[PDB]
Amino acid sequence: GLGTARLQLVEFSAFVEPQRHLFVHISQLESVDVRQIYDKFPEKKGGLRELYDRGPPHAFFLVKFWADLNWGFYGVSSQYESLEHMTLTCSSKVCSFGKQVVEKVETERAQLEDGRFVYRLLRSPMCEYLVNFLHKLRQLPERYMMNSVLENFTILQVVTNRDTQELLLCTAYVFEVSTSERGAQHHIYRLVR
Ligand SMILES: CCCCCCCCCCCCCCCC(=O)O
Repeated sequence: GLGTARLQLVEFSAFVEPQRHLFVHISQLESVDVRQIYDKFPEKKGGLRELYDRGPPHAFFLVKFWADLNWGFYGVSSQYESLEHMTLTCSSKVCSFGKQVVEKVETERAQLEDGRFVYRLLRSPMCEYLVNFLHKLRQLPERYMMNSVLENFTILQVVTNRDTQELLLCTAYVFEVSTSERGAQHHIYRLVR
């Protein structure tokens, strides 16, 4: 799924606890042309266009999320695994109208477990930008209006081998809102060119 030979995403979620509520969730394949989502991130040029150019291309993914905004502590939990012992640097950049408004950098050392290495980045506090954005968003009286606002909101996650600075995974995230009857959903795509 979302991964390479060196590093795979095992689980991703963002949630609020007052039993808890997942806005989005991935627990653990088509293609999309990165071309069409440059405007959605900064031309840093450390932004998407620049990163996809250094490579490698098989490390790049796009995820479309249909978030459940129908519901505290706001948290993000991430888990990766690999067969090699590594220390990871995880960069998350929140962008609004192609401009970066948050960058969060975290480090996680491998933990030996059941014949492989796991990397657990759990219950990291969600940035306040997002908490405040979510409280506004859930106020909109129509889902079509939430989707219009979310057209301009994206996240770019870059996971690097800290000791070698090699890119392991780069994931672009885009968002719409789901209904309550249908839960959160996602679709994972390969980014190509
Ligand atoms: C409109 C739905 C979005 C709400 C859920 C956001 C899920 C992605 C959050 C992870 C990237 C941000 C960096 C980690 C902590 C943070 O939130 O600052």
